[PDB]
Amino acid sequence: DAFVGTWKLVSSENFDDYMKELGVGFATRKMGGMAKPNCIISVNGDVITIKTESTLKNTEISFILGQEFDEVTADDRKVKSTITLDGGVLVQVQKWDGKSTTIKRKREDDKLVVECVMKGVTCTRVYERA
Ligand SMILES: CC(C)(CC(=O)O)CC(=O)Nc1cc(Cl)cc(Cl)c1
Repeated sequence: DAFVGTWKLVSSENFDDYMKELGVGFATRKMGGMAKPNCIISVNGDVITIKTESTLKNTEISFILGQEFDEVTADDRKVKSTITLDGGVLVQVQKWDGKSTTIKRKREDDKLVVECVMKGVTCTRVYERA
C-alpha cells in the first residue's frame, strides 16, 4: 500500500538507549548501532511481510492485522506481537516477561518513519525509498 516498498535507513536517534532499555548487551548494541538496514514491505491478500536486511543480521515477520503471532526479534527476544492499522499508522506491540514495547511505522512525505518506545525512551528511525 502506502508502505509497500524497499526502504533504506537514513537516520536514527536514540537507538542505543532503546536497545539498552530492552536489555540488549554491548556486543549486539554495537552491531546494531551503526547498521543501515533495508526494510522490505510487501502484502499478499491478508498477509503483510516485513523483511529487515543488514550485513550481519536479517529478520522477517509475516502477519495478519489484529492476529497475535510469535516473533524472535533481531536481539533474540521471544515475544508475542500484534500489529494493527490505526489512522494509516501500522502499530506493533511486542509483549514478553511482563514488559511491552511499541513500534509505530508511518508514512510522512518521502519518509517511512519508525517510532520505537520502551518505557521512557523514544527512538525515531527514518527510511527513504531505495
Ligand atoms: C523495529 C526496529 C527496532 C527498528 C526498525 O524497524 O527500524 C527493528 C530493527 O531495526 N531491527 C533490526 C535492526 C538492525 Cl540494526 C538489523 C536488523 Cl536485521 C534488524
